Amino acid sequence: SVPSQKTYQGSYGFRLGFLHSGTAKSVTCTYSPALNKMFCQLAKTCPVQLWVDSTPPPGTRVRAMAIYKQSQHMTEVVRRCPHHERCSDSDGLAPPQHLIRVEGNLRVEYLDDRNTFRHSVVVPYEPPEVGSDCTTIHYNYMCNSSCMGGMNRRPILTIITLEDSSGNLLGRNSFEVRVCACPGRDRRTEEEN
Amino acid sequence: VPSQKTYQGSYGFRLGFLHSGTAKSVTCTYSPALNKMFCQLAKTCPVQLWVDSTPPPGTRVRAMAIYKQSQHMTEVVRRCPHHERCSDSDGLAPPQHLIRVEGNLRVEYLDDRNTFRHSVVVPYEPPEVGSDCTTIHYNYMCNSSCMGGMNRRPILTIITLEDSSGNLLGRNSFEVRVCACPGRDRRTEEEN
Amino acid sequence: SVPSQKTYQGSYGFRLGFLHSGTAKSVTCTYSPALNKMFCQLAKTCPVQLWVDSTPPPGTRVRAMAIYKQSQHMTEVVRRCPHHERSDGLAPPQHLIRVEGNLRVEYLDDRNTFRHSVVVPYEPPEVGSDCTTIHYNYMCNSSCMGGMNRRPILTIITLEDSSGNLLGRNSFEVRVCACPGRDRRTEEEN
Amino acid sequence: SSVPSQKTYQGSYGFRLGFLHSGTAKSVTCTYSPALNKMFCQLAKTCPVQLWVDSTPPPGTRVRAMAIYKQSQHMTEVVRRCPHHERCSDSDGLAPPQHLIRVEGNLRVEYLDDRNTFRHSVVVPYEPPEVGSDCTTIHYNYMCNSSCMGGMNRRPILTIITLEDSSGNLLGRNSFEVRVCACPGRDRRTEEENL
Ligand SMILES: C#Cc1cccc(/N=C2/NC(=O)/C(=C/C(=O)O)S2)c1
Ligand SMILES: [Zn+2]
Ligand SMILES: [Zn+2]
Ligand SMILES: [Zn+2]
Ligand SMILES: [Zn+2]
Repeated sequence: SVPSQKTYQGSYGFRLGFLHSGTAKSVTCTYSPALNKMFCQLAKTCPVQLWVDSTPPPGTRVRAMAIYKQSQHMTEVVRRCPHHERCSDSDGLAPPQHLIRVEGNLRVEYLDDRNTFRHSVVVPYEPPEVGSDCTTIHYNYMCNSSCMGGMNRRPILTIITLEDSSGNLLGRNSFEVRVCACPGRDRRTEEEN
Repeated sequence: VPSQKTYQGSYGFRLGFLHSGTAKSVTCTYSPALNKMFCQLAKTCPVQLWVDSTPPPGTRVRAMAIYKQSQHMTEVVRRCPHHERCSDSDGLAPPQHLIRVEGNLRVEYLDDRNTFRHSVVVPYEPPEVGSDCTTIHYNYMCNSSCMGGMNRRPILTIITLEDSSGNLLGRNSFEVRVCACPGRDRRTEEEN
Repeated sequence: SVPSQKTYQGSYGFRLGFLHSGTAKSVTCTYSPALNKMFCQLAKTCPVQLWVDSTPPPGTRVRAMAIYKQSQHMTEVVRRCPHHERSDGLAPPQHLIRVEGNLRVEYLDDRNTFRHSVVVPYEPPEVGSDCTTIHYNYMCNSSCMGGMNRRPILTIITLEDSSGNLLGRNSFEVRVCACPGRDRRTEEEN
Repeated sequence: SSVPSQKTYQGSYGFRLGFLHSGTAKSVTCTYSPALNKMFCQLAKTCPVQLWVDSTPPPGTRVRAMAIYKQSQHMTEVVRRCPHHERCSDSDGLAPPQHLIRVEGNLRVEYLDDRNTFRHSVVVPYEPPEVGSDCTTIHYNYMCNSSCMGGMNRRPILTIITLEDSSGNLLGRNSFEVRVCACPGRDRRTEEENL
């Protein structure tokens, strides 16, 4: 029973935003609005903005989970390849198997689901900082889309769910992700289609 | 399904609403064209009671929500799990109840023993010196959009006037949308 | 305290136009350019034309509001008499000015001034036509005891953006009477 | 200074801008004054800008548009939409709501909030002229009026069109003044009668 990817703004008007970073040679993470697709480098900072019409209560949580986009691969759990799992890159909080990490958050929590065996990373919701109208989470993707014995060129979605302290669903959104050496070049190439 | 049929009855019982318009700042606004209240979560929703003649002593006013659509009508309207557990409690209303009355310490809440439907009842008070109607302040404690609650399904509120024994004196109804921007949503919905 | 009646064509060159109806016995509404005054019958169609040099943006709105013309009555809210206050399903019973034939009409009791107004979306002229026509109804006679009671009123037509920011304003005096043709002719002979 | 350069540069490919000879008739939604080097256009309406080159730039060449204030005392201020227009819904799903300059009819359009200057710009791939045609046309939309309180607020702006290679190296730059107004025909005629 593949986890739901259906968009749901729900009670708090929950949407995702991304920086308008462009496709310049130097860019480590870039979002294509035309493709609803993030292009990012391995282990590099991937800002995802949370936008709400109304402030969820304290103890609201934000979960990230990867699934395969293709229907024939969707029941397979998205995990790191053997090679990246054994690279000495653990930050002491993230399980070595987990594709998606959060950086800069000491309250981050990781789940190996007892029944689905799917991986996810959860942080407390904090309201926007002074200056901002959105909340930024810094994701790291710890395997390349190309990795043999991992994703192996199969496209993935990230599903961002907003939940209350009791685990009740408040909101859900999703975006395609490609983890690659040259996000700028790969975004430009994929858009020319 | 409880009756929604309009009935002015013996005392000429009608509902009135503030003529608030659709300015960005408006927290609650009524569309006469749609017979539909647009209001924000937990915010004051004035409903006016108009009578041609003063109902008898011990007259009561009940509010009850039903789903508007025929395929959802037998389902009891309640809060979503999330809002049921949230600290938005006045100490009087059951946590499950969508419709509260604010500013009335004589308010009474019912879980109907047989229908399991929720309702909130207040004593009828005649208009204040100067005024021609009685205002009740309703709060809707879930958004129309709430996942695992109304979940975008439209609802009606039914306002019934009853005597002290619970005999029907009068009934009216209006559609409700609980939303972030009532002004914008009323304007948008009227454009159709 | 009192809403502004100062004419303002503003950015879009906003002016009012009226049908050149004359003063024949049969006429239900007639405008005097010499007096800038509409003479109309109770509840009858009052065409008001909106003329613009440039098309205002989508979500532009048109508000109508009545005030008393005389300085000693200007702070009093214009409303219907008790009798007429006692059919259309949309307009509050107290409101003097209604719009007919528009399902998108919106009515306001101002929270702070207690002044009444009616607002419709601006629609551009049809291709070929030069103006937009709104059909107003006045729901009380100028003569009504316990209402306007023979006091003259102005209608103020404001053009506003979707946020309620003023784009344009015009005004015209209104007399609601049994015989607009006769009353216009009589008032002009002065 | 901080301010991005507005200096004209035809550079290696002989890069210059052209505009339609549209005139000042009542109906005209965008009109260019050669005497003033100034585009007069209506909000959200199609603004053709022609790219002329002496020699075809390589594939992966890009064309960026950016607005700056013309006056030296306002030049370090970022040109953006007013609060009012930023919140208006008419959005194409691609352009940030804050961006004054959009490109229409181009699904390969890319928008930049510069991480360090905070300046906005819109980029499209350079395509050579079609069989028959002698120049490349881009369709710009300006999403705020020159008059807008809490935006440009009657301050004149320049649009800077830069030609860059795939690596972001500058190939060419040109500029033109822009007025976004209700009546471009009338406003061009009025502004030209001054001299
Ligand atoms: C033609 C045209 C066009 C396109 C986009 C924006 C615009 N100005 C606007 N001004 C407003 O206040 C409205 C707000 C809203 O988008 O509803 S849109 C005009
Ligand atoms: Zn790997
Ligand atoms: Zn809820
Ligand atoms: Zn009257
Ligand atoms: Zn603006």
